[PDB]
Amino acid sequence: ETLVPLTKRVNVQADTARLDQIIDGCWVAVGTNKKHAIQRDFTRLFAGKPSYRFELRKEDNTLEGYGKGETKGRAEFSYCYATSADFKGLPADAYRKAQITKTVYHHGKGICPQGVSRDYEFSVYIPSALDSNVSTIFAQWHGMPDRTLVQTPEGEVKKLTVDEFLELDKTTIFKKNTGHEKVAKLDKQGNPLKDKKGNPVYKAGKKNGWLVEQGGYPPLAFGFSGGWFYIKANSDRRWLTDKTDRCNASPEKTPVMKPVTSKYKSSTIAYKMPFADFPKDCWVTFRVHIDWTTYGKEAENIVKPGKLDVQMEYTDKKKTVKEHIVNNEVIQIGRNDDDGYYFKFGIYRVGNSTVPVCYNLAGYKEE
Amino acid sequence: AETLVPLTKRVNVQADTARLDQIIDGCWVAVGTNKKHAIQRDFTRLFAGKPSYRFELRKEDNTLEGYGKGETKGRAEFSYCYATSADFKGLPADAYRKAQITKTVYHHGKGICPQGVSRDYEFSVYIPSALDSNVSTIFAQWHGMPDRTLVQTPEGEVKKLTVDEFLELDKTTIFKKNTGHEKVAKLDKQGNPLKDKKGNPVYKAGKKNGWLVEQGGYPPLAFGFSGGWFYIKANSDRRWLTDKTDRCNASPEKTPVMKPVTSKYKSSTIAYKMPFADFPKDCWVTFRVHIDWTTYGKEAENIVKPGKLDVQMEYTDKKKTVKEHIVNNEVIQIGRNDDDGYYFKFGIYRVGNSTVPVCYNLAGYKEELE
Ligand SMILES: [Ca+2]
Ligand SMILES: [Ca+2]
Repeated sequence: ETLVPLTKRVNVQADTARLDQIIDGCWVAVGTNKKHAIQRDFTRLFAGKPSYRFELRKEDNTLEGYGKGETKGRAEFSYCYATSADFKGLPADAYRKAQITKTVYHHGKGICPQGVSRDYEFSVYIPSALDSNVSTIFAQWHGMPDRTLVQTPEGEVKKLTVDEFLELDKTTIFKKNTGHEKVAKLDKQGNPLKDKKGNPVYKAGKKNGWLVEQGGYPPLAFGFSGGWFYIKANSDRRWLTDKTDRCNASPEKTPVMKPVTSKYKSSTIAYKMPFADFPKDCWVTFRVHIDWTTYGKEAENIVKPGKLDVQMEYTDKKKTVKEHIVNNEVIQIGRNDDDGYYFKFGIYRVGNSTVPVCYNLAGYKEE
Repeated sequence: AETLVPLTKRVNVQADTARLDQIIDGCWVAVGTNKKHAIQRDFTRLFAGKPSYRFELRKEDNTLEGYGKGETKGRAEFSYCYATSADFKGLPADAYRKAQITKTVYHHGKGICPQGVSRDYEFSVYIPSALDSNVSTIFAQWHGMPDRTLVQTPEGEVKKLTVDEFLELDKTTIFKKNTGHEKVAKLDKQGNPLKDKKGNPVYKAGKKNGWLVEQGGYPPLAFGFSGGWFYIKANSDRRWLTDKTDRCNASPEKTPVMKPVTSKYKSSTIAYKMPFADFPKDCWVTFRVHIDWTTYGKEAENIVKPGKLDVQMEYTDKKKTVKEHIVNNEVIQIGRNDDDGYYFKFGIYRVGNSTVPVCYNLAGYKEELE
């Protein structure tokens, strides 16, 4: 068993991870559960231990993108998840409410709070086989939207109690951030569907004007796009993220350290290099220090800017290379939410791409 | 040769920066009635080689309204939490103004212990033999920090608004404490509009309009005297919007120690008590307090983790130093379900609709941010 499929998947926002779903005592897996998607790899060791091999084939996009008719793919590890143990000592009804609000992971480990600096390390192994036109994020620092923060059809942004949000959810169903009239699904004969428990299968009817906070660009992403390796930092100071504000820097086009800005957002390419110059068939180790932008919540102001530092190290052609590729740069990075940020690595295939992706990741540490 | 030096400068900590000339010993501002006798630097009652602070509320010195109908209360206190001009240096131009309207100025200042963060405190009190046994006063308290854009509509919806949305509301609603009223302009006795120093209308509360905003509530921790008892009292409120009508408050007199009086959302615990007559008089009593705050789930309104209270008491009587572990590391509910945390005050807060005179000294404050 040179490669061992790891097919267990956790909906980290809406479910606790079972102990049997946890990988190496510190990870859970998200995205498509194909056997090939994620495998423990004993043929590509790092620091004397198995690495994780991630693979998305052409047909492996399972998710919908923002664009019309666009798709995306995901096979990732999350360092943030909650377990049964995390709910001990909370009210009995806490887990159920957490499922509905999608706040389960709020109760788990691996969250860097708002405003708290943290250092991170991880290593990546890019096969020579990897296509230069891949469109994939291989490591990202993800935010945690405020789950009872809503916008009414009339345009008022407000945060509700959990109980009030549960009331709203009786007649509104949210698809991502977008509210729709809640209805029950019919079969192809026009007869109501019942689920495994005998309940109606709820479905999104017409859009009803409601919004809830959901999604948004990741504060920090390492990836490849358009024949470029890139590191991109995003900031969003708006209390309720506006998903229609598509402030996103292009690795291809946007010059290094020249932020693309809207009223509320900023998107900075902190570093880039041609794909051809990225070392292949060797472990590349990144050491990342992050000082998050701080925000004023309902005031929507940036209190203090952030900072990013990145060192890159690898051994290639009988030479060890160490490059200070992000040299302690003042940068806007984070999201205006209550909760902070969590680390993921693997494959997140974006930009409406089905170009195959396969590489390995290992050696993660945060402190 | 100084004896007593009046400190009459007062700061509206929630709605104003403290001027440099209002700051006492580089670390305090004063709140409450500004009578000369209310607060004085006292060179006749030294503590650790330094002047203490003498606080005094006479019978006529209640200047505040209590919750109860026709009830009054009094205040002369120091706050360790306040904002200064320096705190707003380099901020957006309109930041201070919005902070004044929302009553969030002190959010930008020093002396805040964040939600969930443990902290140690120390202070000393000197109770004269003259102090009447039926005083009703809090001499040290740990105060919370309400969410200032958290409102309730006339229809009963609890919601937190953006600052901009709250500013819009504030155009036509004026809040008196937590209670919203139609905003109107005040007239003189002839029925002619008053103009302020800059020629603007003087705003006034008209009829109640159904709106509420978060304000007030019991202090998370209070040291005081009531009904002939010295007491330490811990309060917890897990409701997202504090309900002021929920009068969950323990009395030292009859409530047994460490047995909370509870509502659905609140708890009030007498952590310790002793008869007034047994409290040492005419000497400095030093308290060392360690606090672990209860943590709360914000809009979920649950208690995440309980808190803890430890209190040591030390003084010298006629013959020996006495040290008593009066609150021995007690698991306890203590805090408030708000975004912001807690700040220290000491002095006189005369509660329970009392006008019994109060005079004592306080000194020797330290918080070790640990
Ligand atoms: Ca947000
Ligand atoms: Ca509150």
